[PDB]
Amino acid sequence: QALQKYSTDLTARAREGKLDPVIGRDNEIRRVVQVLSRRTKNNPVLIGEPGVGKTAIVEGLAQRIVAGDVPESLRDKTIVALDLGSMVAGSKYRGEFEERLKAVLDDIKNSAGQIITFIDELHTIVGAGAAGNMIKPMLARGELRLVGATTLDEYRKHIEKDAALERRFQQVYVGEPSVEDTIGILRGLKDRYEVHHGVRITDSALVAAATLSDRYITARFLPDKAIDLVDEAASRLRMEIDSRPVEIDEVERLVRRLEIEEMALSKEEDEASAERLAKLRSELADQKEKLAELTTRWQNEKNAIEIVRDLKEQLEALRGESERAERDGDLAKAAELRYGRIPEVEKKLDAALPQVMLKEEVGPDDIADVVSAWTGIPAGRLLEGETAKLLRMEDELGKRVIGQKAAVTAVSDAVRRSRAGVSDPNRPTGAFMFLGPTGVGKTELAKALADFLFDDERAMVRIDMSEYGEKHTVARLIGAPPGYVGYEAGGQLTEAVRRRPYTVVLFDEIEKAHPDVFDVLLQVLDEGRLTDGHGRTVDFRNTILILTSNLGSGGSAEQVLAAVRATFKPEFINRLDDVLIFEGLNPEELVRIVDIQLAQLGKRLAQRRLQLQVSLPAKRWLAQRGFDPVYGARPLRRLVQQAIGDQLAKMLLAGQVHDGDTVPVNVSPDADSL
Amino acid sequence: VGAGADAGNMIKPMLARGELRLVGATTLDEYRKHIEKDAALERRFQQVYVGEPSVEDTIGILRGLKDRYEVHHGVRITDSALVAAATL
Ligand SMILES: Nc1ncnc2c1ncn2[C@@H]1O[C@H](COP(=O)(O)OP(=O)(O)OP(O)(O)=S)[C@@H](O)[C@H]1O
Ligand SMILES: Nc1ncnc2c1ncn2[C@@H]1O[C@H](COP(=O)(O)OP(=O)(O)OP(O)(O)=S)[C@@H](O)[C@H]1O
Repeated sequence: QALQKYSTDLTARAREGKLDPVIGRDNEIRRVVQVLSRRTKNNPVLIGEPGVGKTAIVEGLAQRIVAGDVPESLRDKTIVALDLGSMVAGSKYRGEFEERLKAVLDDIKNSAGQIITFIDELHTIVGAGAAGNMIKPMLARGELRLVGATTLDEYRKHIEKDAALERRFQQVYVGEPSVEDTIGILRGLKDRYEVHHGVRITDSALVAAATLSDRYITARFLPDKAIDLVDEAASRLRMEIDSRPVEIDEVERLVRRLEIEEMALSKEEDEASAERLAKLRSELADQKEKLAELTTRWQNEKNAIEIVRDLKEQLEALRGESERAERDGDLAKAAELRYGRIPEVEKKLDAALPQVMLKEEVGPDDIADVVSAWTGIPAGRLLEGETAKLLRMEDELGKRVIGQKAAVTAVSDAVRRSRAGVSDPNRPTGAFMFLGPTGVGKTELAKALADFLFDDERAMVRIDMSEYGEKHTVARLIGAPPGYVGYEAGGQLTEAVRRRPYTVVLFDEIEKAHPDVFDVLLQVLDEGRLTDGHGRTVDFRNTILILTSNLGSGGSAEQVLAAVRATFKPEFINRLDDVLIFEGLNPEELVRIVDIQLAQLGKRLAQRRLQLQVSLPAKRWLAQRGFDPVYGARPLRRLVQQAIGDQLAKMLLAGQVHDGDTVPVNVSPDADSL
Repeated sequence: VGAGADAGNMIKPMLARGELRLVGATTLDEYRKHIEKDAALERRFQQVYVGEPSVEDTIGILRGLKDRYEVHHGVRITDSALVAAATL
């Protein structure tokens, strides 16, 4: 009675069909049976990584027994799964727990060879005492079966430490299934999710949800890292087929919130607030417009679907009538229906029939959208709005960087070549090095690129190679070996990519580092991974590595290349993408930097409503004064500051330039007045 | 992970079957220190990365929360101040 009291049957649940299909894994069940029905050491223990499927095999064996496909001496066994969590509970006296264990063991002893005990998470029996050692006597006679399943490391962490027991067990290895076996298991399990949710599931989806989740989720194992995607896409589609679909359910909520905020911002007795109120209304209206446009779209197709349906119904009614005409022998209506009314409505149906958005089944891209919500990595289809930004990318980078089209092109052509699903999948999404004279942009372009993709300049992982001067500093970006002072901290680079692996990495002044920090970027590049202290393996197959330097600084093109081939390894300059070289600024190009800097300054002193008004000779002199062709565009910034900001501050903190003003600037013989 | 002395371990069966719904919240760098050690457990969990907002939306959050403090402290708060309390 103790068995039915504490433990729980498994074959009884199998009889009610409460288990899931167990597609595949015949070799492992064969091995488990041929080990279980042995004479001695009749105790199998399943060993495998978490997620490979280790309880599923035992459920499959239970199904096989209840079906009757097992060898001779395995008929009507009634496998039982223990529960020590329920066994040791409220047994708060000296002689209760071991007594209950003795009772269970004796009730198992009674049944000669029927009961096949099963313990999931076998490692829980190493303690449980204050005991748990009343298993060696029974296993010393082969009186139990006791199939168990644990993970790989907990085995050597809780059992191998007790090498007496490990002698009495027989190991079975369970490796992860490959992509085809995973597709098979998914095609087997599709039905249960189809019935639990309320939607259909195609097969191209079951193929994509297996080929993707092996490439992107590099932390789990197939039989579940593939199931999760489908089981999330199904629920998303059910929620969509409920009240209004996604991409409307967000615009509506943004519009309502904007209306609420404006309804109380309007009643403000201020002047600073009177200008921020003039943009709130603008955006609210410009989004009301989009909500209206989107609403009509989904509202129609809706009607079209209903039309089609009606036409189907009508058709069928006529078909039923042609049957009847033949039942009644009515020729007048017989063919009138059979080649008149029926094909008439059929054609009408067919004409409306082509009538996307929320079709009614999880396509091959809902899985991709789920994977994109996961891991932040976007793998979609260039949904007709981003394919315009990815064409204006160059002209848009031209808003912050000027000139250097030779580099802006080779930077842009490294993103579309990955969006179009073309570039190699085992290499970073692009890793190339800038080098040239100082003050040209080789750091500003990396910032402009890292903002084109995230809209916040601080979201790029950044490490300065000017500190890593010796070997022993390499451990700063990889963590520390096992068992040292700083070990619960991990690395500094690695940890910024193991979370949100879509960032953009920037190595500043690569040549200032010790030529052993170079020796880890060898396997960073051209393979896209490295191993930190804890043995983990992060994956750079989606990052965009960028490197800057200042080598040579004087050569046309061959002296800088000589410096590179002398200070870099051939097997390290052989892995990179195009090695771009910048040109330098010209007396013409400086005006388009001058006006950018002046707009920057106007935006800076704009929180106090203090816009400027610059003159044409002012800009021309300001560009023709600071130009020297050795320090790039920094002297221009210094000159702007020293020539405008100091006079402006002198005038400002002496009154007379109070808030809400606009001062004009004009040229005097050498300096410029205000 | 604690409570033991075989604890937070009797919940592994019920988790993998979806019986009890679980909703949690742990800071980003104690996860990898107390959970990812036990990958047998963190398999059962679905991660939801929560990135920090920007100033333009912090403005909105403050505009919504203003009235909750207006009542607590018997004062009034300017929107030109709710903007500065985020830009600054
Ligand atoms: N061969 C298979 N046939 C059908 N479903 C499978 C198969 N292998 C795995 N699965 C499914 O994939 C999941 C596997 O989860 P489990 O095997 O219970 O995890 P586990 O293998 O027990 O790992 P631990 O150590 O218990 S965390 C379940 O949802 C199973 O239904
Ligand atoms: N091509 C450019 N376009 C716009 N601003 C630029 C450009 N080159 C330099 N600047 C300005 O100069 C600063 C950026 O200097 P950078 O050239 O990026 O420094 P750097 O590229 O790291 O060069 P070094 O050799 O490392 S000092 C910012 O204040 C920019 O406004």
